[PDB]
Amino acid sequence: MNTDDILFSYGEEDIPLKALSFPIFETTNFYFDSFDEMSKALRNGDYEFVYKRGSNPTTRLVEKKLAALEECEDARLVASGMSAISLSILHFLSSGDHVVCVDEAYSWAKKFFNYLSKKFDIEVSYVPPDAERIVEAITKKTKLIYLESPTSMRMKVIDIRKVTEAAGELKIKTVIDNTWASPIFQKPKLLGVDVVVHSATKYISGHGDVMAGVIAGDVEDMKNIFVDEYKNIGPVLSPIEAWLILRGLRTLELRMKKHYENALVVSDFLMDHPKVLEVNYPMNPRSPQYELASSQMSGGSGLMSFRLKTDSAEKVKEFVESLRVFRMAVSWGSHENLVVPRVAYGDCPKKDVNLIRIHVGLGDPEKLVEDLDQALKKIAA
Amino acid sequence: MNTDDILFSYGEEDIPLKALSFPIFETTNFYFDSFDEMSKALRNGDYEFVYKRGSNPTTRLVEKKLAALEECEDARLVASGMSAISLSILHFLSSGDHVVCVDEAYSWAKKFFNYLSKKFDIEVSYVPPDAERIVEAITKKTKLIYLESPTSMRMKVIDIRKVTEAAGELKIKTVIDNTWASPIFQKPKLLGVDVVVHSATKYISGHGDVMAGVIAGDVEDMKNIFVDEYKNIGPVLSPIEAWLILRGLRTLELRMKKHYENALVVSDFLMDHPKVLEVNYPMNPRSPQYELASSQMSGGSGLMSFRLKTDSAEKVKEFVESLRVFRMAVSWGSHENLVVPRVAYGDCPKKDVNLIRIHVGLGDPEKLVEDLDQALKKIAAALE
Amino acid sequence: MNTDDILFSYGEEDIPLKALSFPIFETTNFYFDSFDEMSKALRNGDYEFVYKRGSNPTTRLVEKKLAALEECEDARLVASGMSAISLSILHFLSSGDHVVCVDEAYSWAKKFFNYLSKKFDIEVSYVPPDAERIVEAITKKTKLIYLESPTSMRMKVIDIRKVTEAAGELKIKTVIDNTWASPIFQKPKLLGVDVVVHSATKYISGHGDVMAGVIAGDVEDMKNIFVDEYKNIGPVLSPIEAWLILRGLRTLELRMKKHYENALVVSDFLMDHPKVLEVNYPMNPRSPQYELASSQMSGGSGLMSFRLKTDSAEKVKEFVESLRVFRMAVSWGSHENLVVPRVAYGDCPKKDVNLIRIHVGLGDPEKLVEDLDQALKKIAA
Amino acid sequence: MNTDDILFSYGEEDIPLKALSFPIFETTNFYFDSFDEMSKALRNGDYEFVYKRGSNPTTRLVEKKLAALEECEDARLVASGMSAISLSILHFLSSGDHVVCVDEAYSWAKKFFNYLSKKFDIEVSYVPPDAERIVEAITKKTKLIYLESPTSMRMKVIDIRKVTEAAGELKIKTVIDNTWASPIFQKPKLLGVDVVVHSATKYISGHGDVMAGVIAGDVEDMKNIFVDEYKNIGPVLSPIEAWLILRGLRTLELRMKKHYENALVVSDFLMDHPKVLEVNYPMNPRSPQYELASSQMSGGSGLMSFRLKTDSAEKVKEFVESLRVFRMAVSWGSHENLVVPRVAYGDCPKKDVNLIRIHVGLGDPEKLVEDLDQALKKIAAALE
Repeated sequence: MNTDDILFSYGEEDIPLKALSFPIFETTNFYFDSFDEMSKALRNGDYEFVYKRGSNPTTRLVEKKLAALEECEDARLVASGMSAISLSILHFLSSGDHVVCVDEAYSWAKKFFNYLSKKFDIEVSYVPPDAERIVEAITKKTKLIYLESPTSMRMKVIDIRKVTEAAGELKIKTVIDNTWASPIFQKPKLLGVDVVVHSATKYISGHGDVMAGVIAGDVEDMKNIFVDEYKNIGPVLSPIEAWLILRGLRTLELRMKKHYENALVVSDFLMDHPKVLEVNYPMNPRSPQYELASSQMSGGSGLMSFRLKTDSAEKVKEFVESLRVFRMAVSWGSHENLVVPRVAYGDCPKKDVNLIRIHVGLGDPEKLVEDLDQALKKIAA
Repeated sequence: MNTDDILFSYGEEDIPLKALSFPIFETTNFYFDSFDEMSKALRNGDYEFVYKRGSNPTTRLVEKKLAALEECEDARLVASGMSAISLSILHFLSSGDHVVCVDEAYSWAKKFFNYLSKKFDIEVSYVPPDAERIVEAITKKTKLIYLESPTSMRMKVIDIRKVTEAAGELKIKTVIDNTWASPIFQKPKLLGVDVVVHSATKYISGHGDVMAGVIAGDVEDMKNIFVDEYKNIGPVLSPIEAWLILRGLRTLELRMKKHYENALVVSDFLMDHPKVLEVNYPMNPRSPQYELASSQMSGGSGLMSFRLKTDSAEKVKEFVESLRVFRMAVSWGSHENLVVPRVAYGDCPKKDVNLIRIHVGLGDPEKLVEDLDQALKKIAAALE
Repeated sequence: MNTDDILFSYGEEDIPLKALSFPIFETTNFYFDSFDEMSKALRNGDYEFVYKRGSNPTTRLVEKKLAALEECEDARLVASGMSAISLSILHFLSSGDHVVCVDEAYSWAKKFFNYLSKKFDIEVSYVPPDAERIVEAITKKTKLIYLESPTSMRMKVIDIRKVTEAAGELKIKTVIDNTWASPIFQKPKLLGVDVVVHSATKYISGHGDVMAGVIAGDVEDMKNIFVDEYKNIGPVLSPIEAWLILRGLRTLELRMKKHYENALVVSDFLMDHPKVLEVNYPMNPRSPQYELASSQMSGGSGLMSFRLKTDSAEKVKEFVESLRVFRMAVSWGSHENLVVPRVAYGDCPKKDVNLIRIHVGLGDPEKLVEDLDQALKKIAA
Repeated sequence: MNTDDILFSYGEEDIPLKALSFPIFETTNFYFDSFDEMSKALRNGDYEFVYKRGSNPTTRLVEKKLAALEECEDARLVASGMSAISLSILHFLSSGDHVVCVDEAYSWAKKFFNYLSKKFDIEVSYVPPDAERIVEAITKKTKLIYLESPTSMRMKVIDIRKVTEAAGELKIKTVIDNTWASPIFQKPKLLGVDVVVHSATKYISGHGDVMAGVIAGDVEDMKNIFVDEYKNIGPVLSPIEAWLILRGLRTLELRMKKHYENALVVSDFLMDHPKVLEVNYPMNPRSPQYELASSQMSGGSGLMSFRLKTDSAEKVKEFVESLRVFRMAVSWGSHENLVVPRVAYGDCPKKDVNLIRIHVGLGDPEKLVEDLDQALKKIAAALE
């Protein structure tokens, strides 16, 4: 299906009372006119409709769109990206199982793996974002391989097909976090991944307000994630926030295109600047990763990082505090132009003392280039 | 603890821009003017403020009010009752542990325990809602006792102090689901429970719209639930819904008192009706459970159940389809007058074919009496 | 109909998709499956549904309830109490017309009358809240009599039936602002008033968040107010706020009863306190107005005023700033316990330098009594 | 004026609690710590903050952004476009005054003028959207000229500078409805208009949900509109909706550029189609109006109209009912692709039986081309 059909019409043929904006079904429950119908609702896995820890008319419309965008059979919205990640992981794991996890996965994904390994008999091997290392860490007990591409902070790309070929051969399940690219620029289901997750907090909502996660994949997986993890743990998204996602989704293609255009300008400037050591933005044609990246992605988002020429946390501090346009904050995926130096985090690797992450928003990239330029001028050569 | 102070003023002395309604902080993030402040935010457990999977100004006000109502040191709002239950359970259990769970706990609580039991090395003993049976099922590996009082569907009360006395002697943690009473009518922290959970979906929001859970307890437990389970699994409540809980809270005492008044009228009617076998409403003074109940609770809510004199599902269907005021729906805790016969559920015990749960709302209880009365007229007398 | 049927079930038999909470129809527009239907929508006065400056499914449910509560045939929700007042006034007036307006009407109602009289050929006589003075001010050109009872600030009651008898005889239209009592405690349509208005900002919403107004009356009046004033001026209420009113309405009877109970306690204390000259709360049995008030009202709300023994704005300031529970703010009608001394206003009459208005909320009235007591002790005898 | 600075940063330097999304101040009121401050609030025109029929922190941020986009000194958000129009009109008119109103103004604007004319001593001259006809209708009692460019339904452009040159010489005030272009593509303040109004219902919100109006202009006018009309008539916008306008504003430039690109494709197709008589889209370079239009506008929106070669309402019905992508609905300004034939309206001029208005949204314009194309195939060729 076309992106535009998905964003602007799919699922919207028949709306209650012929409203054109889908109504917000901010209800816990739904009444029944008959006992028989109520009994069906309380026996079947997914009756439409019975209860908010369950399907919701507003939320389902958005889920239907998101699934179609990821070319998955089904999707579910949940309260956060971490709900999507943690529930997906729980679905695929039991006592005695092993997981291979890329060691540049989002920090809280790794924290969750560590939490399960401390509390239960789950073994985790952390490996670099390198398909060969990933397949080398597979054991006879491996049930899950957890991917992210591009990775967190360092924006490294993995050869996904190489991993999923091996996984598929061995009946090992794969989960990928595709938040960085959005569905506009990468569709990992088509690269053979079983389940795709997003922090919809970032690009899918796009406005730095809603917190939400998406789990997408095949009917069998998603039916079981729904009736087991979702119903038992209950990370329900507010239908008001689902409606806000729908609203945000309308501009997703326009926004992603803008971020890509802007990120090319900013990454080009950073790559050529004498005070920047290196730039991590895999969809710039001059990137060392471009050939692999562009084999898997149709564009890149606004998120990138780069390294200063220093190992001094103090020089990094000088730099970031000198920025007048980029704002110091976490999160990303909106109009906001954001900066975070990795050295701010307690668990920052020593190697990444010099690593700065920026998010390029929806405005005039020359303003961002000038901000970076003036700040770079203020640190010593 | 003063209820009105908590509902109407606690935490509200200083509000951004001197607004009287607390603003809705519907933001993912918060900016920093200083690298040093940002570093503190990204190293410390709970910086105010940095990120939505984190503390939020709107949500934290409501949390502080809820903790104070429960006379607990701290509380967190989460996306549903099941989030409050599941995260609390996970906080207290690891591989090799045992749990005692009352077998009339809310269905999804039991489903979660069974999920854990199937997936990990967690063993669960299910016991009747009887303090003695609960304590008897303790083993040397028991790390959690999971309570609910009154219980789901049957509204059975448990001697909570008898359980917590035993648990505390053995360093076993307790969790209780206090949704039924609300914090107005029961405060199990004062009965020795470690962690109190609610489905704020029900009475605390009170308007059949928001879905939310509450976890409340001591500083140590709550700090760890926050930094471990909440940040890892992320069942974050929308600040918009937090604000709607705040709005609903303002009438919580008024609503709870009205439900209790109404429930007395309805339960009295059912108790005296020839075609009703029995009524499960433990805060009616004629209830067999009243002495124990009234030692732990200062009132009762609108939720009750009763049995018809029958073993026929079809007769229960006849009765429920005859009602014109009560509406067939799940959930409860609002103005809505709701009915669900337990036999509608696939996993209904055989014994509970005749069990009907009703929720008495905020209106004229005589309308509910008349509705029940006209429905009871249309079913046949039981065979003798 | 019973209050409880109105609050809890009227209009809620059939809700889209069987939700029990009425969905929020936050839509500008509605699609049509046929040209014929669209043509009807664009020809008829009130098609269900076509456009948000028009009927809305969410808003209409709340309007239906409000009308039934006021025992009026129809009602409309608008953006503020002043929208309800100003549109009602415009409906009844044209060039060359005269109005009698009670001179203790809400200040902005009087400002609006003054605005019309400056800009257009509208003459206004302001009179005390006294039915005899009101009927004495009627001229052959009088088209409207504007009432409020109890009045603003001074909480005076008018004999409404005496006014409406005379008005009805002369084909003069009446509008009353019934915000003070709420529909729970007074239903002026039953006392013969043509159109009833409320600031739903106050008790009807009840939570100090929504701003909204209600216009209620007969079909003929309301049909014309809708198609003329409402459509031309457009003070549309957000359906999100309508839904919040519906939510608030659920507790309206519980809240009004509580406010009345509390106000009796506080008014009794004020009446007996040696530093209070007089108390304006007409539904206290010891009030000089009680016989008339209780002939028209079934109870009283939380709003009252009282006078200190002083003509010093400074002593009033001392008093109000000494209160630690009552908060200095305008508005009223919620849980909030609020105080405003009339002398704070620029246009405060000299006579009212000593007049304090308080709103008694939903809590323990002894806390309010103790606050007043301690503050009263701190001013000189 | 820098568009991106306005959309993305202006006014957002300091936000309560350092939130990055501005909080929703859904409050009626604000408390005071001091009697003196409360007295200032209740005497002054515009205290920050005191009451919702008043300034609001959320709404004021959006207002300041909108004023800056229009290059006006101040702006106020109100409950609908018609509130912005009606209050602006009332501000400039009193008993005995005359107004010149373009006769292709939005229908409800004309209805309001007629309402005023019927009720009070206000006289109105309706004129074609032609600067010369407008200026010719000026009288010694004219106090207001009411403009809209492009006009409703027919998308006619007016030489605004010719009108404002005349008005300014005679101390006559001008109001213009700039909804069609949005502030991205036309800024009539720079063309000499006194007060600019929008239905933010349409492009400024841009998502077919919020209803809102904007009034923008100089300090003097806006201060008086605020303290007189706005506080007296009270068409207050919900802060929740203000926040949704803020959210919609972030993509305003992206959306407007896309509508323009799409509208060029669709208008080019219609212009070259044998069964279309004419196309009203003044920012297509082949439009007869393009030279005047492009002197005042930097782009065009998605709204256009065109005529079929027919005088038959039934043929227009045939065509519109044949469309499968465009949806029959009023309003415009979002992603929605909408159609309304003017003959659907009861008051449609006879000349406009063949006039069809379409709104081109944010998708693939070729889908719209194909839909129009397949519909045009199914109507008969015009008689010759």
